[PDB]
Amino acid sequence: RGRIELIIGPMFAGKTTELMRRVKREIHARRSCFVIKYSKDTRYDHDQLMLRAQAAVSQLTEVRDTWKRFDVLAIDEGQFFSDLVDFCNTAADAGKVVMVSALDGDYRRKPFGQICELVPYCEAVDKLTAVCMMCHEQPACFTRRTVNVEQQELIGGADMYIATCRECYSKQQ
Amino acid sequence: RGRIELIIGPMFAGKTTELMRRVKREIHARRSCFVIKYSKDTRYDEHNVASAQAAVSQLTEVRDTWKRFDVLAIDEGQFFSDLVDFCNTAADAGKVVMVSALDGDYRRKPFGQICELVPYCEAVDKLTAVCMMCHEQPACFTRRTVNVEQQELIGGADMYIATCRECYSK
Amino acid sequence: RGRIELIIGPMFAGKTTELMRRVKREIHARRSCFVIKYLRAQAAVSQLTEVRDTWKRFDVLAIDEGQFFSDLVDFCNTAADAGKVVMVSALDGDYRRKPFGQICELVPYCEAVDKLTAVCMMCHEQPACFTRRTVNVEQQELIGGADMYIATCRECY
Amino acid sequence: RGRIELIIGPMFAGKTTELMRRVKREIHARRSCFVIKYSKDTRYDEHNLRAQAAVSQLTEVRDTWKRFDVLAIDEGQFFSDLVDFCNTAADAGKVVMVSALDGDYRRKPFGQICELVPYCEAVDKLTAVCMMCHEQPACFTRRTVNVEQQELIGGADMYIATCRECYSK
Ligand SMILES: Cc1cn([C@H]2C[C@H](O)[C@@H](COP(=O)(O)OP(=O)(O)OP(=O)(O)O)O2)c(=O)[nH]c1=O
Ligand SMILES: Cc1cn([C@H]2C[C@H](O)[C@@H](COP(=O)(O)OP(=O)(O)OP(=O)(O)O)O2)c(=O)[nH]c1=O
Ligand SMILES: Cc1cn([C@H]2C[C@H](O)[C@@H](COP(=O)(O)OP(=O)(O)OP(=O)(O)O)O2)c(=O)[nH]c1=O
Ligand SMILES: [Mg+2]
Ligand SMILES: [Mg+2]
Ligand SMILES: [Zn+2]
Ligand SMILES: [Zn+2]
Ligand SMILES: [Zn+2]
Ligand SMILES: [Zn+2]
Repeated sequence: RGRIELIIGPMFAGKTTELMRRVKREIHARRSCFVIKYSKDTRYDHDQLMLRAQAAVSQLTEVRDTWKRFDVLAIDEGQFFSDLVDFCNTAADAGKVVMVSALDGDYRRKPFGQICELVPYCEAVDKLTAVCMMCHEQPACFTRRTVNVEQQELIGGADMYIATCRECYSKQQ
Repeated sequence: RGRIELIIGPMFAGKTTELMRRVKREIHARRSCFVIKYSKDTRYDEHNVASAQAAVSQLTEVRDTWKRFDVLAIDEGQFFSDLVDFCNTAADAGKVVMVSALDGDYRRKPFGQICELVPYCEAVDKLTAVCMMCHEQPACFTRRTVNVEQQELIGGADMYIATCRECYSK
Repeated sequence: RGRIELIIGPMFAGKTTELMRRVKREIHARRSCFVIKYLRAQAAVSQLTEVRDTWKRFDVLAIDEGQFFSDLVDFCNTAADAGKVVMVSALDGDYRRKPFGQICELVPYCEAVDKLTAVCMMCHEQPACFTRRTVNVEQQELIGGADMYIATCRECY
Repeated sequence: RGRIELIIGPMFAGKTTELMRRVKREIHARRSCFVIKYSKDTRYDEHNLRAQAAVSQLTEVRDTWKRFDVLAIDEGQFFSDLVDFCNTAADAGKVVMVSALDGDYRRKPFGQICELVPYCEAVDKLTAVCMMCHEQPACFTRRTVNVEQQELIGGADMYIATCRECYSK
């Protein structure tokens, strides 16, 4: 039946990649998927003859009942949706395969959005690791911010963030 | 090479088992381990070879003992209010910290500081039990069979059951 | 819902431990298990034919040290096809890294394969995926433990 | 820090996808990768450090791999010199990663893959979804055309991923 799967880890780990792997897997079995991304203007990646949908939204309420038609819900950048838990649950309880790719922690390692709160509801949690972009010789589980902004929500990539190991995360300069 | 590893899931999944598997693994490599378990009890530092097991209510009660050890294994981590800071301070010192815990309580709310610890972990494995209601599906939640509201209620099979999703609401 | 699950890795990785974890898991759900070594039953046997039809009564078959059983594949398959949860803990490779028994040959039939890692008992600071033999015996089958084998990483091997 | 990592499972499981996820990981850390694919009727190379070859036997890469941090070999099952090659490289300190079918359409060991397992520091088996019953994971590959040959290159028009029950139906 229905469930919630969570894909977490730092930036540069391939979480989104893994989310889509699972999506393509379901499509080959002719199961209908609805991919939900967050309103964050940044370049992405049609190739099947199945039922496949793709929304970009600020709050999951904005999808209304659209999801009911679908077998599989894939939510990327889940950390930015404030109604994540209730939404995934309501859907999973309806018998939907809900999959969520997210940062578990922000640049200061504080719980990012409702992600840590979602964990108790998940039938599976996979944490991916990046490679450390400072020492290049250890896996990376944290994300360090290279610009001087305090705000938690700051959309961006390699020019503003680096994936790091433990030692490296505290290295000052 | 220091780090935090987290082992979670519902009751009856073998988390503690897995914690100890990893402990024995380290011992075979002559690496020293300090196993920290939870309620109202002892300390030991014998079998102290050149060639430990504590039970406590708060991790402060271990003082600096851990500094001598290669590997820290903390079972039932959910009950320790100073978990995050403790595992971090240790991991940063270069210690292999491993934690077995319930990620969620009987109402599926975050249990203790476990969910808060996740961002600090280099690894997170969630184990699954078998559903003890329908016996034909894996189990990821813990249901409470007695009528107590309190979150902290220590106990086993007579007070809790591991369940799948459908069963959890039945 | 029948299947084969394989638990492999070198010595000192806790394979047997992991096999039993899964067993206890099933018992708590009141599912009947039959543990085969080389509600709960436990046999010790040289060839799996020696169990006859006993397994038919059971929900879950756990086979430890599977590498030593020459009839492993056909047995696990026949059972899994009957709807049994068959679980196998084994060394995938011997001390010279050659395929041990019918284990590598079983992989294509498995719904799951987990390889566990030990800690390297030479350098103490890297995971271990191979088993080195410390005594000078050539024979592949040599039963024993820490006095005759060590788990190692690549460099150390 | 050298090693061999194996990614196996049936068709339609995303093995190749997973191989490339790991590759992009390494690249972000400015680590040089050399992706080696299979091809029978044609051989090919391209460099500028990320490289991509297509070849019939891994000997055809000569010493090119020595310059690289990370070797990714897709469809490893078709290379008869796989074990010795991955080992030689891993022993040199290379991160060797291999995506492959562990078994063929009749579930017999495909190429040298099962023989490579004892040499691997990691083995992940991916699962597809069953394309017959659509409601169970899939760990085997069934062939839908009538060819006996083991080597038959192709996709969804010639193969389906299945669960256990379905594989015999
Ligand atoms: C589910 C739950 C457990 N508890 C208590 C009761 C148990 O003694 C303890 C859970 O510890 P566990 O170690 O999870 O118990 P277990 O042996 O069943 O699990 P495993 O085999 O995986 O180790 O916490 C609560 O206080 N509140 C709760 O909601
Ligand atoms: C390495 C090796 C072992 N053996 C035998 C000796 C052992 O008794 C047996 C391996 O048993 P294991 O149970 O693998 O050894 P272990 O108990 O140390 O590891 P774990 O707890 O992780 O299961 O196989 C061989 O015959 N040839 C070999 O090359
Ligand atoms: C099953 C099977 C495949 N093949 C060939 C056909 C395919 O081209 C190739 C399978 O490799 P894959 O890369 O595994 O096919 P895929 O891309 O569908 O799967 P994934 O997404 O997991 O990478 O091997 C055979 O020659 N014989 C066989 O029995
Ligand atoms: Mg326990
Ligand atoms: Mg492919
Ligand atoms: Zn680093
Ligand atoms: Zn159930
Ligand atoms: Zn070593
Ligand atoms: Zn099927």
